[PDB]
Amino acid sequence: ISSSFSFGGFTFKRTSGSSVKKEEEVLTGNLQTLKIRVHEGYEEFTMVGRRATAILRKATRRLIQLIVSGRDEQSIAEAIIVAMVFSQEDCMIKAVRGDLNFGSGLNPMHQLLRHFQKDAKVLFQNWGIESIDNVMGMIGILPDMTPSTEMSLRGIRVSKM
Ligand SMILES: CN1CN([C@@H]2O[C@H](COP(=O)(O)OP(=O)(O)OP(=O)(O)O)[C@@H](O)[C@H]2O)c2nc(N)[nH]c(=O)c21
Repeated sequence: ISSSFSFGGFTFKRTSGSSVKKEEEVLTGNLQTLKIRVHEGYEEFTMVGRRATAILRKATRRLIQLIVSGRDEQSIAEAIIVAMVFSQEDCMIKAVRGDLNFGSGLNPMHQLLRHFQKDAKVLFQNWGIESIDNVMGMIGILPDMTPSTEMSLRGIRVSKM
């Protein structure tokens, strides 16, 4: 199991928890079957990139929290997309529209990744929103990337730092 690695342009370091991997079949929003290696366990990570940084808390196919800071709207969105994919949420697999086609060297995680970096509107619209507590140093972010002190994309918060 890996504890430091790169994915989606970010450097990940596990800061607590553990996991195991299990091959599973999942069904996209277009009813295409993918085989992915699902991580089971609660883990926390730092994600660091050129234009954004985050703390990610995740469990088995579940994003628990993402606290993200970044240079601008597009950079923050890029980090959110990678976190959503990395979480392996079925919500995210079901947000695929059309087929995921072959590319040499691209495993299904990177197929998903490629798909949503092209256009994340369906992912953002179908992920879920939640009411948020007013917690110091954080704010919500809505599907359309606007700030909110009242609501947010589920599990997602934006920090200054
Ligand atoms: C969802 N992931 C993915 N991941 C690790 O992220 C790494 C990068 O994912 P990737 O590029 O799909 O993997 P790669 O090295 O190409 O192969 P593979 O995904 O099959 O391991 C892999 O080592 C993978 O096991 C994880 N590592 C931990 N600890 N916890 C996790 O939840 C996850």
